[PDB]
Amino acid sequence: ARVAVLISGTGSNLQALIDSTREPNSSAQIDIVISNKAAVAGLDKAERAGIPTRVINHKLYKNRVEFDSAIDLVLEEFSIDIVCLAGFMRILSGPFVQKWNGKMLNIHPSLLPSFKGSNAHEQALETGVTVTGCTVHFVAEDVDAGQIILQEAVPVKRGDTVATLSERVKLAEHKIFPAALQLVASGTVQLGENGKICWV
Ligand SMILES: Nc1nc2[nH]c(CCCCCCCC(=O)N[C@@H](CCC(=O)O)C(=O)O)cc2c(=O)[nH]1
Ligand SMILES: NCC(=O)N[C@@H]1O[C@H](COP(=O)([O-])[O-])[C@@H](O)[C@H]1O
Repeated sequence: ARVAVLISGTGSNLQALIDSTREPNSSAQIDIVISNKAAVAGLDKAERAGIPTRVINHKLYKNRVEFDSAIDLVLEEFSIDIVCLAGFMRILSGPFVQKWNGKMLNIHPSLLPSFKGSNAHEQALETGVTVTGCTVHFVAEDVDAGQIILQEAVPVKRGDTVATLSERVKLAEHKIFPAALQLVASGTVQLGENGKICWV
């Protein structure tokens, strides 16, 4: 299966996906990395790995639909089967999500359905949980509400900050996102006709 990874930043999840998809038994290959932001470290990681990159600046487009159309054009150019959102921080439009339904994965640094949104660690710390984690899910129109594929719990330690908690949770992210991608790319897991997750 042919994979696009979309990013907005550092790209540690991208790097874990690059490493995993290059193992001999990988059912996924990463054929393009798309960033909505120029000059981010994730683009360096892609170039270093010999993977093509494109920057599609959302601030140059009139609305969300035009931006998504620009993304979609590149996805078609590279005959992409699966899209991974790996620190990509834009909400995708309904029609784009529907087109890629069952074919687009997102990583989120909480145990969904807790702490939906952009600042999950801040929320976790404010709430005072002692267990948080991360989630890979299929992308649905409703943000952070799509079908869950894998999750991993991560403890919150006394005195944690966003810096230390996000660091600990990223260790888990780098495990479950490659695992989830392999499950979907191998056809082991799919979004069922009833919309629920199906293990074949
Ligand atoms: N349809 C849909 N789009 C998705 N994108 C992402 C990937 C994760 C996106 C989380 C971004 C939230 C922070 C943010 O900046 N959101 C808006 C602006 C709202 C605001 O600034 O308060 C935006 O930038 O488009 C996941 C996901 C999903 O499950 N469903
Ligand atoms: N709402 C989505 C979200 O919060 N994504 C989070 O952004 C970080 C990106 O790190 P990276 O650029 O090093 O992969 C990751 O922690 C990811 O789960």
